[PDB]
Amino acid sequence: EMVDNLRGKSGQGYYVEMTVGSPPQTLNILVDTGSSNFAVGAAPHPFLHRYYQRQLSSTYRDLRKGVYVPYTQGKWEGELGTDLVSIPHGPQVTVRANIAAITESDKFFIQGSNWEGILGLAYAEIARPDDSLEPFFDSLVKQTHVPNLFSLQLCVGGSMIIGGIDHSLYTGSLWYTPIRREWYYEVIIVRVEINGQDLKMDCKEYNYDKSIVDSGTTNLRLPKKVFEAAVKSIKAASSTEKFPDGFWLGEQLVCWQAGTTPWNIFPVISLYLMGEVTQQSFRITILPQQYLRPVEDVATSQDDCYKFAISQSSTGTVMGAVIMEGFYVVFDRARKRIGFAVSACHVHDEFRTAAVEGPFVTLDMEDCGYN
Ligand SMILES: CCNc1cc(C(=O)N[C@@H](Cc2ccccc2)[C@H](O)CN[C@@H](C)C(=O)NC2CCCCC2)cc(N(c2ccccc2)S(C)(=O)=O)c1
Repeated sequence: EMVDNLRGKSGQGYYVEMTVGSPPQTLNILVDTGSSNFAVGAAPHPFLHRYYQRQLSSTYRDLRKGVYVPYTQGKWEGELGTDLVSIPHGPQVTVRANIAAITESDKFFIQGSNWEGILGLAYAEIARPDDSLEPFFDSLVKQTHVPNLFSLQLCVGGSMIIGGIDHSLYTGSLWYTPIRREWYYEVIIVRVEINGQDLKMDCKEYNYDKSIVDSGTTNLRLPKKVFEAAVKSIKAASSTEKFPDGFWLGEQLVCWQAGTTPWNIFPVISLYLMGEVTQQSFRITILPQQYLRPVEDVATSQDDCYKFAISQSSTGTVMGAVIMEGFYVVFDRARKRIGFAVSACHVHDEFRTAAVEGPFVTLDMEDCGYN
């Protein structure tokens, strides 16, 4: 009943059906591990099919406080309150939770995305206005018996499993990396390889100034230095074809005659994550089918066209949806760790498969955390 409860794509977000208020108002809500506010469109907007009508909910309580939330893409402002919330295809519970009723926004809502709100699944430390606004999942755990864990299989569609791990959603072993600090889902990258060749940087550079696991961001985003080095290595591996600079910056598409995308000219990318034991790690391996994001457009449909879904960041590494796709990712809040396994909807062709493998050991005793 919880399997296949997500819909959406990397480019516009994955969303789960929820209800808010009494009687229940159905809304589609984007699942975002990169923020901590639960918010819903609560006034008309050109891109909203529907919105939260507070006047129709007898259980709504106004908190008499405004809130402003800026993301890397988009921003909104609204009014804080609480109300009853359910998840039809999740655990069969009703919880009273904080809700931001979005009354104005800028470049937040996306035309044709099919979602009307956002579920920030990260910790109170990054909630707005401040950490006294209890996030939804904290409320869910406090008010119900639900174990303090959820998992995401992003495949479009996929699954969010609340309170547990569904073995039918992965194969092989789950490998865990520590949550370094409970704010974002902050992790530590210890090594990066492109087609098995080490980028050969001080590992702190990979985590400058943090590294996060963020289902709400489309791309793998990398600190400038790491991004520049990664692109150089990917260009070199793929040098049998030459692409415009705009492609490498994510500003223009690359297109091939339908069915002829040359996957084998593009390298695999391995991100090594800190293990749960000193100087041990494991790797997750990303295929080009993950980091070249298809852009569906009937107009270009004589071809398959893609955007390069690795991009630069000035706020640290963001392991976005294109990285999470094809892995089963367990947000094990109870044990302050994040587990990765190969997903039942993994990417592969006949030559290569995405992987989660270990253990690996390092001689260098440097702490890779930036601080
Ligand atoms: C899914 C829509 N595509 C997209 C979204 C975001 C993004 O900012 N996602 C936020 C949620 C969201 C979802 C849908 C529409 C708009 C926004 C995430 O919460 C961001 N998480 C972190 C990084 C964050 O900013 N947390 C905030 C939370 C509030 C408190 C303060 C911290 C970034 C980029 N990408 C992008 C686009 C433009 C510029 C930079 C990145 S991309 C193209 O690189 O994937 C692309």
